[PDB]
Amino acid sequence: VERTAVFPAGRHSLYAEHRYSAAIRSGDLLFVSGQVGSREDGTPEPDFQQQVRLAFDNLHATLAAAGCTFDDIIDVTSFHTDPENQFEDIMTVKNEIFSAPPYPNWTAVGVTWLAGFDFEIKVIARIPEQ
Amino acid sequence: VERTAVFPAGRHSLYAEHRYSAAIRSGDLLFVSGQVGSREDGTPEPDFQQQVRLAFDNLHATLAAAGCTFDDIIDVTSFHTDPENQFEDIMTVKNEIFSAPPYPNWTAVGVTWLAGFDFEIKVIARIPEQ
Amino acid sequence: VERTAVFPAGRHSLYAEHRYSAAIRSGDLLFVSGQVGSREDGTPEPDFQQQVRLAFDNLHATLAAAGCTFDDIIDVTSFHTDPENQFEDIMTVKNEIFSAPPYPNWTAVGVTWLAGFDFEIKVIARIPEQ
Ligand SMILES: [Hg+2]
Ligand SMILES: [Hg+2]
Ligand SMILES: [Hg+2]
Repeated sequence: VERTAVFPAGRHSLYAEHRYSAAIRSGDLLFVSGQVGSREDGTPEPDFQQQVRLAFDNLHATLAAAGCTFDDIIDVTSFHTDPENQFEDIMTVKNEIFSAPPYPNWTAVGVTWLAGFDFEIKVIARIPEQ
Repeated sequence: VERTAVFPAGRHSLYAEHRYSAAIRSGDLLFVSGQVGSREDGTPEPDFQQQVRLAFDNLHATLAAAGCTFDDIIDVTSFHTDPENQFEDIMTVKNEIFSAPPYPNWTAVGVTWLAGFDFEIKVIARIPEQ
Repeated sequence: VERTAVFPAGRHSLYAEHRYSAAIRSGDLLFVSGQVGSREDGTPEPDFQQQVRLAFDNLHATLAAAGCTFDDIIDVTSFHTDPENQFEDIMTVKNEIFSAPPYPNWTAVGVTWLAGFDFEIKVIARIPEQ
């Protein structure tokens, strides 16, 4: 009755292949699936920093589909396959995207697997119901 | 003033043993504790695919206690102790439960421990306040 | 338009150093960044049980900044670097803080990294908009 799926514009088949929605808009909240730096075919961008950038691009595209932007993000959780050797690269990209306060909150955790990817960002955004 | 606990019908003592609620209903949202394929005594179902199925059964039972069903799930996060050798089994079960779109969103992550279990699913569901 | 950051009273520079907010108040919900047992300089409390206690103290301080307390927590997720040898210590502290029902829900997961810490707690609290 409210379960409305949101998908990035264009063609991205991982959502079709694995059968899950890119995001779910429910009332005044948008719950986004973890985003990864994947190409149109579902494979990861080889270079790490590039994968992180692409992940953010895919995130933005998914947010756009709901009329959202990074400014509407109210909760952030990131997963890392090897956070130790990846944080400098991640911060470079994060400080480029989140340039000025109020900064988003954040929970970064080290995981053992991300379906072939090395970075993933799970986000929740507010969607005012007007 | 709003912190109302929700428990699956019947007797399941892991919540009593570890002292935590199966789910929390707050306003128009239901935050469910991660569900696992555990028997009444708190031990895991030995066979993997069976554990995943039981986990979903336990999830459904917890949702039912709040008047919810899988259709009310607005966010899904799953943890895996060895995602590589478990995804085919997991998809078999997921495609049986989530048979048709709109599919739920999803974030699957590889973890190192799940208190003896090999699969866990953390969910958030919408509970319209009428 | 709603993205309002919340910070624990006093001086804690990890939020400044890593550029992220301690919590985000959005409508009737407060999304708190994972809390860890860190000193004012950002380093962890050496003793485990002490780190867990400090983590809870830092959590309470962040909640206070929004006018919240542990009673307003509606969702709990904890990460552990070595859950096997840490659960007895964690429960000692949890049973001291969450002494009586309704207990909070809970999702505990084993992770590989937490930026030098061994325990982290990500929480969501309800903030009635009156
Ligand atoms: Hg929005
Ligand atoms: Hg419901
Ligand atoms: Hg509050």
